[PDB]
Amino acid sequence: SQTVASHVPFADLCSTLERIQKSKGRAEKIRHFREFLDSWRKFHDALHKNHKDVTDSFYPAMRLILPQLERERMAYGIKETMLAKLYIELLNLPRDGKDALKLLNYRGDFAMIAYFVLKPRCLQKGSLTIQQVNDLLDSIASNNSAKRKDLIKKSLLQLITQSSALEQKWLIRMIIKDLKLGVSQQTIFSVFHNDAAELHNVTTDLEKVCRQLH
Repeated sequence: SQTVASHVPFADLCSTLERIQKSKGRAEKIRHFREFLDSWRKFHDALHKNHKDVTDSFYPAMRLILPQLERERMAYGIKETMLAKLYIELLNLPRDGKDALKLLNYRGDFAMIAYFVLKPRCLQKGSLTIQQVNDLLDSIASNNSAKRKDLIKKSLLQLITQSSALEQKWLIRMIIKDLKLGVSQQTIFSVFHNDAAELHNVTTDLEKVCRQLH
């Protein structure tokens, strides 16, 4: 009950973001984003067929696809260096080791390095819905607005331990706020809008046509 975001897995979104960035060309990129759009609406329909009158707000997902436009949540307070010490301990790898130093370096991006050491170690499924990921990102920003780095770590741990490595790859970019999709926000907005207006736009309905065009 309650929302679409509460029923769609975080994994679905990450699955899509992967297929987007991995593809060459604006065409295949749009196809994949549109797939997610279509999926979202399919969930909505299934909920209403099951008598749960949810809203189909895409915002829970849009806010993660375009994390650098996030303005409801405040700053995460998660410096990219804080992340390294957490992963070192989470699987208890030795400091100044092969994988330990790679994450302790700086600049593809940090997320691609974390994924490189997470893929063979798993602790995966994952489990989180999008709403729950959002709920945890909310708590991180709140813990940071209140100057509680300890609570940031705990909240952060909760996402990690419950996320697959692919899932973790994308969280990190959502936190750092650079997705690197290879498709602009302008087109994302267009596809999103065009998707809606192709559906919810009066074309041949005479009663609605006559009233509106006056």
